[PDB]
Amino acid sequence: GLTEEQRMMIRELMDAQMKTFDTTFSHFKNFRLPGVLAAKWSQVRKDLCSLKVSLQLRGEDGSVWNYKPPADSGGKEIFSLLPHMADMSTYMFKGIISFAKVISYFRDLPIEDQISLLKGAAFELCQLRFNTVFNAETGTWECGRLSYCLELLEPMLKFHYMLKKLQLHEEEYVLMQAISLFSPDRPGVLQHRVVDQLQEQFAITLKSYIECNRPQPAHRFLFLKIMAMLTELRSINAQHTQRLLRIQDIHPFATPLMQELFGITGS
Ligand SMILES: CC(C)(c1ccc(O)c(Cl)c1)c1ccc(O)c(Cl)c1
Ligand SMILES: CC(C)(c1ccc(O)c(Cl)c1)c1ccc(O)c(Cl)c1
Repeated sequence: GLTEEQRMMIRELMDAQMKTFDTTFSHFKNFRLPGVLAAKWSQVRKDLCSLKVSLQLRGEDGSVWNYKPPADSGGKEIFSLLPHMADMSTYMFKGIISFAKVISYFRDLPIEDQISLLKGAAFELCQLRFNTVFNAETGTWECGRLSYCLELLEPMLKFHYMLKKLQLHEEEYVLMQAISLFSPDRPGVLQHRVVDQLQEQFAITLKSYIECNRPQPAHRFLFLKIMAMLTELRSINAQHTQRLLRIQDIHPFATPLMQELFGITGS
């Protein structure tokens, strides 16, 4: 029941996802790992209290490495996972950038808007991709041979847990990535009218997809719930951006690609 234009729209989105999302994380290599063996700091202490996650490393030979993070005791041990998380966020950013650069609607935009759209949404599309590998039963993000296990009040798990409950299709996840990518009200966007029109289509296609393929009573209002997530994911964008900048101020860790996406000039 989709138009032919809507059908081709989903197929290009699925095609970009197919090409730029390494669901097995096979090419995530050479990453750093935790070492072996004033009112600011008190806020960064509270900030880093969500990164406390254990880390599992299953080798091809069958060996397994597990890391259990320390407990906060007023020192620098609270930064032990920052170098590794930065490498993973960077690998995730490269794939998100590759995702956008394949989409025709994205390439046709001016280069200054392409940069602005990526800067404003890169983190959101990363969270949407992580949710597809999130295991809500074990509280673990199964990233191929890597596993991030947790040691709902903290908004970005409430997001991940709720989004998994809706139990979406691959087509619905990638349509969400497009709506969040093509947000016309990011800082610095100039073709606001052109990007808003594109964003609308993506949203109307997602609405039509749900109504043609999901008649069950459990999926009543499903389109409106997704749009609520995206608004909620945008809020979690920005409150995590703040959190990032605060940790970076006292304890630098952001990679060059991260600095570029978060406006850090390096000076
Ligand atoms: C450094 C890291 C991974 C981080 C830092 C503290 C936290 O509590 C969590 Cl959950 C995650 C991060 C934070 C915000 C971002 O936008 C990006 Cl890309 C990366
Ligand atoms: C999905 C994951 C592993 C994550 C989140 C943001 C990132 O930038 C990276 Cl690299 C990885 C995560 C970790 C701790 C948390 O508290 C939550 Cl909500 C989510």
